[PDB]
Amino acid sequence: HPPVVLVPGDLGNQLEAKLDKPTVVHYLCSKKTESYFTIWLNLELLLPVIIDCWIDNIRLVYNKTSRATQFPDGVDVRVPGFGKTFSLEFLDPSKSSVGSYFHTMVESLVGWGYTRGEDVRGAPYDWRRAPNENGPYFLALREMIEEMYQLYGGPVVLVAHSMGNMYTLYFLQRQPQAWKDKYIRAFVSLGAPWGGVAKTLRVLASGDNNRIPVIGPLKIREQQRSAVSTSWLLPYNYTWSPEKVFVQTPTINYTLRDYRKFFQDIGFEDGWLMRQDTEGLVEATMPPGVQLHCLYGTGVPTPDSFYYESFPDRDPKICFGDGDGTVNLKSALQCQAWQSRQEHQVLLQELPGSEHIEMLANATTLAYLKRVLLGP
Ligand SMILES: *[P@@](=O)(CCCCCCCCCCC=C)OC(C)C
Ligand SMILES: *[C@@H]1O[C@H](CO)[C@@H](O)[C@H](O)[C@H]1NC(C)=O
Ligand SMILES: *[C@@H]1O[C@H](CO)[C@@H](O)[C@H](O)[C@H]1NC(C)=O
Ligand SMILES: *[C@@H]1O[C@H](CO)[C@@H](O)[C@H](O)[C@H]1NC(C)=O
Ligand SMILES: *[C@@H]1O[C@H](CO)[C@@H](O)[C@H](O)[C@H]1NC(C)=O
Repeated sequence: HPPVVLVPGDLGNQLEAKLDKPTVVHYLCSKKTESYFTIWLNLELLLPVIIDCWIDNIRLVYNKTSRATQFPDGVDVRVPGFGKTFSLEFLDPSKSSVGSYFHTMVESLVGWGYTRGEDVRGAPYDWRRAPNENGPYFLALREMIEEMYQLYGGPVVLVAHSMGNMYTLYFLQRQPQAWKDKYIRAFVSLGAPWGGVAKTLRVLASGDNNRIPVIGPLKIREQQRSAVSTSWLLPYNYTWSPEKVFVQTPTINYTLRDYRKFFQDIGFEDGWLMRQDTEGLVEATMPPGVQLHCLYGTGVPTPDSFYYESFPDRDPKICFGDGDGTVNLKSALQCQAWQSRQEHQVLLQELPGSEHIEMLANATTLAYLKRVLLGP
């Protein structure tokens, strides 16, 4: 069986922080830690009041001079478990089911004879950033793929979920064809937001507390806007009509050609700078140049557009289209476009009734991956 590298999505691996902060926003926030603690995922940090401590640690500071993000004064954030699976199997190191992400899939892989940290390895990254600020990650990923090729005697299967598919495409677009033909067996693409997702507009405008209803959407908006990855996943014109309205208000519409106005009108000009930094990273048309299995959920209501009676500090009414509840179905068109642009096979696989996250623990998804890895 071929070696496997797992690439997670946004929020898709643990992050750890170490503190030596000059000040804090509440007295009950820790100023200083002697070692790293888990900043994602730890539910006790997301309770009312305490979450102000968390936001102040996990937010990125955008520097207009350097056109780059930095951690707040006296904060370090690191990615544990690179080359291992623990940090993307469980987002919560207490291993509560709430943080269960790749765990079911890795249990299946190990059942099929894989070994954690050996011929199955994770490629976790700082998912708050876009690829322009994860250079070292891609060098480490190249080196790990080469090492696994050398140890286990064969090219590797990349398995990516959600935004991990965009990270993986960015990586493959920048490796020579000869390198990919040697080192990459296949790319199994799970719930890939090719061309971005509509849901980013609402996150940036009014915030999204859907998975944390005790906290105010305007409070979590501060953190969600600070993540470059959010602006990176705004809809692109290679998937969506430039005339498609994502946000309607009483006085103005916003299509994907209106992002500069959008960022001005929501009071977040840094987001426009982030979109300029990141919009060109993934080449619109250029396929990965490897055997590609495009698995996408359908039949789950998926936010498509937003109507705001009051903008931007109130929840909108939501208009839904087809998809997996997160990734719009239109994202799958991109796979179809690649059939005619690369010699390697592009196989499309609809997962009807498969929700974005549940598809990672779903018997039909795992049965598909098993056929790819162990053969007929
Ligand atoms: P995927 O990687 C793609 C879905 C993109 C939706 C972006 C919204 C941002 C959420 C909070 C922002 C804070 C960092 O999806 C994962 C698996 C959920
Ligand atoms: C912003 O970036 C530049 C270059 O790294 C530097 O002059 C400055 O220290 C940074 N600003 C802040 C507030 O950290
Ligand atoms: C498509 O989007 C890119 C930037 O993301 C833009 O530069 C380009 O002009 C657009 N092309 C159109 C609308 O024809
Ligand atoms: C936005 O366009 C919609 C249809 O796309 C239209 O009904 C509405 O009048 C427009 N809004 C504004 C403020 O022009
Ligand atoms: C698992 O995915 C399949 C394939 O689309 C789907 O039919 C089924 O509803 C899913 N199971 C669950 C529990 O969601």
